Amino acid sequence: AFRYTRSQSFDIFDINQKCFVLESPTQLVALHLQSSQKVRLNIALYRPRQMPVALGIKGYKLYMSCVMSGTEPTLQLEEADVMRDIDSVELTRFIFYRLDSPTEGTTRFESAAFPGWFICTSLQPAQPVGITNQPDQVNIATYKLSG
Repeated sequence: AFRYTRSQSFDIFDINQKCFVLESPTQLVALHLQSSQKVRLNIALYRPRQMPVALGIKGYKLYMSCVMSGTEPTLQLEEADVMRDIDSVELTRFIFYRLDSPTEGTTRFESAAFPGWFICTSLQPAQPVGITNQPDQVNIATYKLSG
């Protein structure tokens, strides 16, 4: 279903200017800086065999994925090597559609495994990054990326 093309590194902030920080090897949180380091994203751009992407945490050998946990969709970080082919339902956990609103320069990320579910941060600082089916509704699911 998807075939790797290339990766590009981006800075990322949510629209309330929180950045991502890798709090622990399995925990990404969003906070306001100034202290510690912001995460950059290594965005792997794919082609169906829409902007399907994988979101790598630059320098830490981790990729974001969406999986069922219990009975709830859950965003988590997994150790994964760069993936050339995403050719199963299972592997689709790593794919997100990058949805750019070009004129405003903002971006949302929608899970391919869990359509309708969007990468989101809390309105409060120092919470985990998660996913929601109510994007931008008592959460922030809109970001600004810069190369």
